[PDB]
Amino acid sequence: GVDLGTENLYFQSMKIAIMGAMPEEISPILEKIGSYKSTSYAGNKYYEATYQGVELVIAYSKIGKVFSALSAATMIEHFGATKLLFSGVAGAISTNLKVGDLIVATKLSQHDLDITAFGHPYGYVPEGSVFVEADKDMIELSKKVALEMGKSVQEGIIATGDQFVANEERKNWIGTTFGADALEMEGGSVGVVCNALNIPFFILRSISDAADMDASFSFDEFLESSAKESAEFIMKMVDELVALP
Amino acid sequence: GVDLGTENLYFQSMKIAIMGAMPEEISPILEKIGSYKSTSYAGNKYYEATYQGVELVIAYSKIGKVFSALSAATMIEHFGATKLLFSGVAGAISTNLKVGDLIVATKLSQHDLDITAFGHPYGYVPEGSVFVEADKDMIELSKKVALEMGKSVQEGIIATGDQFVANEERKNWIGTTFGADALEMEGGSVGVVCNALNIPFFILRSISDAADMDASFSFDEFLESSAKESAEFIMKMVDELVALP
Ligand SMILES: Nc1ncnc2[nH]cnc12
Ligand SMILES: Nc1ncnc2[nH]cnc12
Repeated sequence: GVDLGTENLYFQSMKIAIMGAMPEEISPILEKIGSYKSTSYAGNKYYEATYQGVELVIAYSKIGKVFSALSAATMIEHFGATKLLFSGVAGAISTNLKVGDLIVATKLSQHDLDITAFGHPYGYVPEGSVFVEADKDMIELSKKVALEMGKSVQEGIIATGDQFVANEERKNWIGTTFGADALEMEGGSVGVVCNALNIPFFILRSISDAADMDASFSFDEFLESSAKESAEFIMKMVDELVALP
Repeated sequence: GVDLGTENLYFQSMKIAIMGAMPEEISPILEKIGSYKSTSYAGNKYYEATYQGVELVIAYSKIGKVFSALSAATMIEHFGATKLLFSGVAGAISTNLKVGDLIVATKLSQHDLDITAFGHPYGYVPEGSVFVEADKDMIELSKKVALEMGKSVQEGIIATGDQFVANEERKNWIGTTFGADALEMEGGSVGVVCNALNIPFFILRSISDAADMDASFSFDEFLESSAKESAEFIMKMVDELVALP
């Protein structure tokens, strides 16, 4: 076998899944890529593109843990993704996050997963883990990108559950129990699936609201702008991942 | 093309996924089949068998909606399942169900899925549905099997969530809100995935407890016996599905 050392500039095996939960979260991705095909599968549409020597598979999952698990599994198992990036919006728990701020997940839990009647901690089931770890290399890359962009990007724990949280008491329980800086409805599900399949993943969220009584209105106001903020950063990540030595 | 009308007795395309959540729920399945191979994939083991002209793929998912979604998707997408049967234990809501009684799902909801801050009903997200319908043909088959066995088998709505419910107030809310006869932690997730992939499915549960303050103890006492009850019925279903004209 002969490899000349430049093959990756022409075509490599890497296939990057880029996912959101809602159409507003991925359309800015599809606008940057511009040209792509689409496949109807698993009740959804999966868009594919040839991008600078790698291939992209892009989709929105629909909301929640089950749909996001299905899309993540589909992108890996059926569309052959080898890395996964998630872009979307989230509710802020930490007071240092405000509308529009980006947060990269260090690790994620499922805040509504509860078999505590058997004395296990919140978020745990046998053979599982309270937290699932996002990929360290991509987190480092995100630091490089943030500086290049001149942007302030926090790193923290994101908690995932199948509820839109619009209630400070719930919000505070989640923050306290898990040390979570932000909450959302897909990240931890996606992480568990990627982890199961040995696929490194990266979860990015732009804050849309503060998970309180005003959460739904803020979410409506800032969905499009926050979604665009996340998506712009994610495309910079893709360009970086294509550039690896 | 020539088909003589008996090919299905020798080898057909049908591949039956048989799934539980826990090892205790599938081991009685693997004992009946006796001989099988195993594949390590998606952080789990998937067992495969050649059974009377069809092939079986069998696995336990681990507990909850994310893991069960991942296993269902894996069985279909990677192992090529074309029908799916789920066997396990559940908590009774209806007072007519007692420990050991079997319940076949007519349809299933996710009782903890909540974006009601946007005025949608409980259990609903856009592009989804409050209930996902189990396969009518298999439900009819289950009636045929129940009579042949001389067994009383109820049909009803099963509600799924990522909580072991050991609390009458929660139990009653779930019963009232969804009209649910029983609750558990995987069925509705599995259904959504099968539905997305156009795979007919069948969910069977044997009651292990009544989802009250005594739920965990009852569950421990009756896990093995209830799991065996479900598994015996499921193998009868398989023999029926192999027998289709
Ligand atoms: N408040 C909230 N709860 C759950 N998911 C969200 N995504 C954005 N805001 C959210
Ligand atoms: N009480 C309960 N809650 C959730 N899942 C169950 N499976 C069996 N019993 C259960």
